[PDB]
Amino acid sequence: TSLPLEANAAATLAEWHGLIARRDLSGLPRLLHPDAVFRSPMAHKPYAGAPVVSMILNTVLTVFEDFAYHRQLASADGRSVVLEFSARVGERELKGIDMIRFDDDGRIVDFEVMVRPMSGLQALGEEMGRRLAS
Amino acid sequence: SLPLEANAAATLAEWHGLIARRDLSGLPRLLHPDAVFRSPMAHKPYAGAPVVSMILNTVLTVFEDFAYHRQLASADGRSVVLEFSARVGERELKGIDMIRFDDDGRIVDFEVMVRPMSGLQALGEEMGRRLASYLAA
Amino acid sequence: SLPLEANAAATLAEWHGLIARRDLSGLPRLLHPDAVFRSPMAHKPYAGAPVVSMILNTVLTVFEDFAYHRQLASADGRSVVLEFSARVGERELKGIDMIRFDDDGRIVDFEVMVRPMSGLQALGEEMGRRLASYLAA
Amino acid sequence: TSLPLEANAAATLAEWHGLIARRDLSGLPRLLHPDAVFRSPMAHKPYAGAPVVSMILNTVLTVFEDFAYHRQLASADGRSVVLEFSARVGERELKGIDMIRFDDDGRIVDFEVMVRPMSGLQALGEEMGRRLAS
Repeated sequence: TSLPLEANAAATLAEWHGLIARRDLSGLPRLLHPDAVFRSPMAHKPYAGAPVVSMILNTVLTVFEDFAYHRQLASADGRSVVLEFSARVGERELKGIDMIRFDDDGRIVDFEVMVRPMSGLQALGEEMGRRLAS
Repeated sequence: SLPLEANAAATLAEWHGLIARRDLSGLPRLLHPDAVFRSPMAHKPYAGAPVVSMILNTVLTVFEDFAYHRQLASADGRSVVLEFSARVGERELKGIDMIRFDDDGRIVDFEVMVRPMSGLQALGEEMGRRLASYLAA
Repeated sequence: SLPLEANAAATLAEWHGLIARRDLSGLPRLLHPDAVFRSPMAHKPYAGAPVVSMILNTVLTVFEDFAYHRQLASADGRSVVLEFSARVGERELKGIDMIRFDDDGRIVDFEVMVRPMSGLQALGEEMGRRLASYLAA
Repeated sequence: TSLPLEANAAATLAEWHGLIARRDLSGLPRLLHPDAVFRSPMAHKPYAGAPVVSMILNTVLTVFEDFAYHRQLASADGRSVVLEFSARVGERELKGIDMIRFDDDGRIVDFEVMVRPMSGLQALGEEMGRRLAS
């Protein structure tokens, strides 16, 4: 809520929260830096570029069932946020974080996701690949 | 310096000093007797300061080239996320220590997450190998 | 009775008796001092009779409703595969104990495989939880 | 080689070995019982029927790289065999077993596969699903 973020970063986060709540990530590329990077909980190699990033985030948003945000933590520079969440992928109840870095202008530049436990990560990865057909 | 509660900030300062020295002998002092550890590997938490101290000491013997990066605080000044990079052999990894403290500054919940899958696999493998090594006394 | 070497057959008979009693206290006697254990979880083997005995005793405290089914022998009468069914909580599982013996009938290699993925995950989780429990002495 | 199997079972195994060596499982359904079952190292639910079984086995045969058979063990009734193998799925070096049960007539009735370690199983499952598109 009253998180000590930079005005621009706070505005993007507010918009991001609104998209997730509506379970509709269509307006998302507007919030992304053209060269935004996505760091998968599954892979080392990041996904470079706003089109690719928007597509993976939309895929991930459809895979997670019973998605709920919990703790929200901000870095001292007001440009990075960690959004703690709970979710499930089929039978697997998981726990995770959306670690978002914004630039001075409030654009999402880095979006890093981590999931726990192993079983939850496995289920997420399985479904992401199954959905990564078309 | 982050917008943390005084006591939480003091424990974090001590925790940082312990990690920098790569010596968690003073760790049971920072933990709540009923502290919980949430493994990046397992669903079931590890309950109690003795168990928690032991796993946190073990995890310390596994992580190579461990380095802290971003540090983020929750608005209540009771929770912190310490972003880190590390390696387990050839496996380059990325992770978080998500620590929740009480009013008195004691660690109550310590949740770890690691990425990518390959890094998590390597961590789990080595954690088990170490615990097996310690038991073969 | 399988077409096994006399000594191998005698160790297998003793191993079966130990498992039936759910008491592997006599296990170090059946192992070669340099015996190797190949985990269904990990790549890296566990070397030495003390380590091997300890993991095989631990695996014994995890498997519920453990039952042996088919028993198959290699043509050299030095290797055996003991097919089993077991459960880890809700996780119904299937597995094999693939044992290699020496001329003297000592266990030299003990390789375990478990299926399906869900069963293996549950086994690994519990194995680690037990080793953590034993170390919290 | 000189494994104490029933004549019919031995003949099917000989044919199975020949297909694997040629890395061509086209003549396979002939060796299968119409109601043959495949027990995946990935799933509990078996795959019922010779058409389904032949298809998964062909898929698995294409996924495994550097496939090599090692120990071969026979049950005392000469109707079950365990074929120990080494293989790799991309970066992952694995170890496994083909546990085949034959009927009196030598038809494959049950084909159960197990793979170790966890990392190898994960890689196998990932690739099987990726290939389970068409």
